[PDB]
Amino acid sequence: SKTQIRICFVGDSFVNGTGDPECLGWTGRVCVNANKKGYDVTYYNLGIRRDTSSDIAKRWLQEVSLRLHKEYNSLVVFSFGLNDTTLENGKPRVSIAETIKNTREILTQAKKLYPVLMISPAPYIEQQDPGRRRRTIDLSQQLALVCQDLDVPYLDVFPLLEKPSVWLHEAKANDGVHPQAGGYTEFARIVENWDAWLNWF
Amino acid sequence: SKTQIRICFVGDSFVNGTGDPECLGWTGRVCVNANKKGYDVTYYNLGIRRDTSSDIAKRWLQEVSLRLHKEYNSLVVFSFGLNDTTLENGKPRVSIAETIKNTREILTQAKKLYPVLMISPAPYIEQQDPGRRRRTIDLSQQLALVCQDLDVPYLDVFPLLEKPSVWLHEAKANDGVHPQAGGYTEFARIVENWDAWLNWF
Repeated sequence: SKTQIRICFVGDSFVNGTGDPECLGWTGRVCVNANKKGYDVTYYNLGIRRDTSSDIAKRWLQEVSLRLHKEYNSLVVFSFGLNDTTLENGKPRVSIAETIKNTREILTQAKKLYPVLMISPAPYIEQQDPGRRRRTIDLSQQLALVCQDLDVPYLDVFPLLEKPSVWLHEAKANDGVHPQAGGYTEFARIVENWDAWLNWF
Repeated sequence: SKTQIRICFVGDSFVNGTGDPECLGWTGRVCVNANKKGYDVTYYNLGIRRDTSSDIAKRWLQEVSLRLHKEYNSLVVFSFGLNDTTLENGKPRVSIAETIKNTREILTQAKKLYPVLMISPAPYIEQQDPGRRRRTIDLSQQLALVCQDLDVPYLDVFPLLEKPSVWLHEAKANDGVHPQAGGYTEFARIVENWDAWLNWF
């Protein structure tokens, strides 16, 4: 009889798995993997398309609180930042200073209640914004630092999903942004080889 | 280039797909099907283990409102009632009169904002409560009546998931309650042949 684990994945469209025709994304595939290691996983996907760190800051505690409880093994995984970096009227939807402040507030709170992990944003080539890559690398480095200071494991998937990874090829043959089964499978395989993920399961 | 549809599935552990080792449940499988009909489906699973109609009444609008919007094609699907019927200290967690009042309040509100469908509870054999089947049939008939009066399509899956359906066999070889891939596949196939589902897609 298997050990029950409940996991909430909180984030944006990459956490939701938008673009995957198999409707799993990376979050679904890593839960399937955990099930093959003899766990009985309750999978709660709390990704919402277009969410920034400010949107997640506002909703995450009320949604996660209804799903996870101290009487069962629980884990919360956060992944966001791509939408913070988006320029609207030439200005980022959330400034890097605000993103960092949100991330600290979210993680400080989560750390007190639940086991927590965080994953970096993934590659996205936006033709009208070539500066997006650099701003995303800058953000991810800052997120890594916040996580370091709070002893929350942080997985940088960004470099492993650039070429020759199939991620961007799939995204561009779909809607420009979201990859399909191949890309989400590569993302999952990275997560599965992460020491913090392994050393928790 | 495919038509985008966003769907929220709101309910309990059967909506979450608890027990499915493929991490899709029935909700995932019907979204996969809709994708093969040429839609691009954004799948939001808002099932929570143990939820009653009273729990859903309290949370659904705030969660769904963040996910669905009048500017995209949207659908909300509700399925609940199994946990209402559960006896605790010899009394149902929610009385049938309260369940009906909750269902009316939920659907009256949803009907104003979104396309809405509702699905009945599924079979569950509980050894210390043989009266559960009859109370669940009584409830489902009342839910059907509420839906009739509000012009919300209601799918009774209950009889088609009793024997010789594999649903209960799988549940009993798992944790007593939740079936596995075979059972959730049978549930999905019922939903896929439902006129309201077909005539909406």
